[PDB]
Amino acid sequence: HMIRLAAIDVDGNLTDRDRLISTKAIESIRSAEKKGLTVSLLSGNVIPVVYALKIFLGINGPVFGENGGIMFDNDGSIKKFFSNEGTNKFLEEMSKRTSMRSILTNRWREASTGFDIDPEDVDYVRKEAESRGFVIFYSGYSWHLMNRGEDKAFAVNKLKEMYSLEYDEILVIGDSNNDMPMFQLPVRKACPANATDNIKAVSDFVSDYSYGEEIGQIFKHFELM
Amino acid sequence: HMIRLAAIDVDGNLTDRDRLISTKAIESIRSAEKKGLTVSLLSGNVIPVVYALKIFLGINGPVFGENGGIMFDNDGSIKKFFSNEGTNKFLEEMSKRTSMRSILTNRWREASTGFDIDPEDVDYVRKEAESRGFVIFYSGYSWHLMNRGEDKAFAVNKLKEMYSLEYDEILVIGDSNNDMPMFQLPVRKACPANATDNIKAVSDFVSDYSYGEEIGQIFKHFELM
Ligand SMILES: [Ca+2]
Ligand SMILES: [Ca+2]
Ligand SMILES: [Ca+2]
Ligand SMILES: [Ca+2]
Ligand SMILES: [Ca+2]
Ligand SMILES: [Ca+2]
Repeated sequence: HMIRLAAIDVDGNLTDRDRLISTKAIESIRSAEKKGLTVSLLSGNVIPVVYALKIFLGINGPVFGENGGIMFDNDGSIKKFFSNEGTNKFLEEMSKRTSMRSILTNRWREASTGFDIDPEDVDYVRKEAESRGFVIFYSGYSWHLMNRGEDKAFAVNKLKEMYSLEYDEILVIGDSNNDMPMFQLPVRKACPANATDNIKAVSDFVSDYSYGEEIGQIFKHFELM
Repeated sequence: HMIRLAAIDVDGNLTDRDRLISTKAIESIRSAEKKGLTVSLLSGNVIPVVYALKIFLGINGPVFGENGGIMFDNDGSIKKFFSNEGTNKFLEEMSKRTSMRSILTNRWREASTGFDIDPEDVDYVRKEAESRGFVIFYSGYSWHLMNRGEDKAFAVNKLKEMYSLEYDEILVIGDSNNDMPMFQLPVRKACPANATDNIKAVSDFVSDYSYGEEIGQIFKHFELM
C-alpha cells in the first residue's frame, strides 16, 4: 500500500527542545505535500491554535485540536465531536479541594478541559476523573481532562472515513504513550529516535533523528519526498 | 439512530455465577434476532469454540475468537487477521527461562498464543513481550499473548464496515477491562450490574442485573425485543 495520508502529532514530533516549531519539519511537510501526500495535524491545543498552523505552515488536510475532539475542515468549517460541559464542571469541583487548576487556553476549548495540577494530586484526580467517564493525561503544554474515547484513534478513524482510505494507506507519526491509541491501529507507523520503547516496538520505521528532523527521513523512507 | 447490531463479549456477560452460559441470555438473543437484530459474539476462546457458540446458540452474525484476531464469517468461512508465528516463538523461548507454559487450547489457535504462568513472572514476561510489539493480560480461561492492536475494538470496527453501519447503530455489551476497547469507540454502550466501575461510568445504560439477566433488560431498553 502506498501512503496517501500522514497523521502527525504536533507537540510530540514537530517541535524542538524549546517547543518551537521545527523549520526542517515544515519544509519536509511542504515538499511531501507537493508530491501528492495529504497531511493532517493532531494536537492537544485549541482549534484556533492548530488552525493557525494549518494556514501558516500550509497543511492540506484537516487539523485536530483537543486530542481529536475538535476538527477544522477542508471546507473551512469547525466540527466538534464531544462537549466540555462535564469536564468543565469536574474541574470547577476538583479545584475546590485540590491543586487542579484551569489554564488560559481553556477559553478557546469546546470539547474538553485542559489543566495544571501538582504531581501529588494526580492519582486522586485520575480516580475521580475515571469514575466520571473521563480520563487524564499530559501532552504539549498541559494536562487534559477528556471524555473516554476522545483520542487520536478517533481522529485517525475519522480521516480514514473522510478520505475512503485503507488503514495501510495511512501513516501515523507519534512519540509516546498518548499516541498509542493511533499506533495500535492497523496503520503504517513511524517514530523519532527519542520515542518510547513501546512505540518503537510497533513502528515500521524508527528514525535516527528527533525534534522535527525525523519527518524528513521518515518521508524519504516511505518514498513520499 | 436505531440499534441494528449488538457486539457482545461472552465472559462476564453471557455467563452466570458458574461461568456457565446463561439460558435466559440465550433466549433473549434469539428473541431479539427474530425481531431483526444482528448479534455478534466476541471472546478469547479459539475459533472452533466460538463457532460452537454460533451454531448451537443461534448467532446470526460473525463471531470472533482470540480477542478479535480470528473470525468465523457469515459464509461459513474463517478469516484470520493476525499470525501466531511470532507469539508462539516468544512462548517457546520464554518457557526455557520462566514459568510461562503453553496450554492445551493453543492446539486450535491461529492468531495469538494462550498461556499459563506464575504470578511473579508476569512482570518479566510483559516487559519482554512489549519490546516485541505484543501485549499480555488475563481473561476468561488463561493469559493471552496478543499482537498490539489485536482486540475487540479491531473487531467492532470490522463489523462496522461489513454491515455499512454508523457507530451509533452499534451497541456493545461488556464488563471487564479487556472489553474497554469497544467502549472507547463512538458506539452505544451497555453493561451488567457487576461490570467494572470504569465500564459503568462510560456506559449509556447500566443494567440492574448480571449473569446473563442483563441482556434481556438491555435489549428492552433499546427497543430490541
Ligand atoms: Ca505524543
Ligand atoms: Ca517528543
Ligand atoms: Ca497542548
Ligand atoms: Ca502493518
Ligand atoms: Ca475466568
Ligand atoms: Ca468480559
